[PDB]
Amino acid sequence: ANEATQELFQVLDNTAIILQNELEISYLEAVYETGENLFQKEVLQKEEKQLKLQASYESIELENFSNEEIRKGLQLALLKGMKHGIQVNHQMTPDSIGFIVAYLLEKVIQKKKNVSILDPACGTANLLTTVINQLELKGDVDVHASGVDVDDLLISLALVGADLQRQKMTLLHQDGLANLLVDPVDVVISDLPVGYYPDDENAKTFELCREEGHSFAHFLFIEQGMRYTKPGGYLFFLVPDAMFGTSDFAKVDKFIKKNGHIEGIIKLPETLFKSQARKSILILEKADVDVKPPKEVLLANLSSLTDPSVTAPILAEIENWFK
Ligand SMILES: C[S@@+](CC[C@H](N)C(=O)[O-])C[C@H]1O[C@@H](n2cnc3c(N)ncnc32)[C@H](O)[C@@H]1O
Ligand SMILES: [Cl-]
Repeated sequence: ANEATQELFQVLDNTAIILQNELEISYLEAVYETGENLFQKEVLQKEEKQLKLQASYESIELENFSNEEIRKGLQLALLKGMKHGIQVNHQMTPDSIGFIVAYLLEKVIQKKKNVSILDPACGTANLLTTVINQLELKGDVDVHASGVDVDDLLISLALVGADLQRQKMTLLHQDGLANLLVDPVDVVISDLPVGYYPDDENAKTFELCREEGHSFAHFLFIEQGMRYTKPGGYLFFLVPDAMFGTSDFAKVDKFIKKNGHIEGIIKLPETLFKSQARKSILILEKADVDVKPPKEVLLANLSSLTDPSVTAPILAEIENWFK
């Protein structure tokens, strides 16, 4: 599409701008509200224009749009809704990055016909649904995906996006660092929250707990993720590249080595971020009886997404890395 995704976004935008004004809610909260209307084929908040909304919703038939066209349409609305006032930790992962994650999963899953995935801090699930739609694109791989988020609005947006994209996935509204009723997955992916974890009692259940004060949410997510990965499975975390140079990272490094290994660290282009400090993709493998670390960790500086002088030698290496 784009043709189709713009059509959908125009319906979402116009109707959310109405609901934003009538209900006096944020554009982002209006995107959720308009999306349930569209999905369920009702104007859900009638006792609170109604003709105008209905006409806009009936102007499209969603069955005629692909999952990716529906996702890309929501992505435009989410992006609009997160332009100001949203903290970095609540920012959705754009597919400029998600496609890169989907590509990397493609290398590790190889000729598996079933892949299970967990994002334990999933937000809007844009990353997760970008990954799902890419892997299933060929018609051979069945993805079984689970996402967890603690936030009401973001998990609601994950849930309606799943509904609108016609996904069969599991989305949990809870603390992703508490116990998860999720079976161990082939792959963990997450764009990690960075800062303090406020639940100091739950933190105690983790080896990466800090003795004094709040623990780091970003460290505990690495440990939780490894906890819910199958032996020999992989983990892909988006993290600030500055994490690696802190003295505290030595502790996470030591932890990882007791449980697996680092496969690679791929720095992402600056222009993918607002002015967000530059993130990197941390690639981990969980230990097993027939898994060894690479001879050398892949360290790649993907300073451009578009210039092949930069991308070609990096992608050529990644093409063979996991074989
Ligand atoms: C950068 S956002 C993730 C963006 C997401 N990948 C997307 O596509 O929309 C990080 C997420 O971590 C979540 N989070 C923070 N603490 C959490 C916790 N204890 N359990 C589950 N989610 C948590 C936030 O609500 C936030 O959505
Ligand atoms: Cl479909």
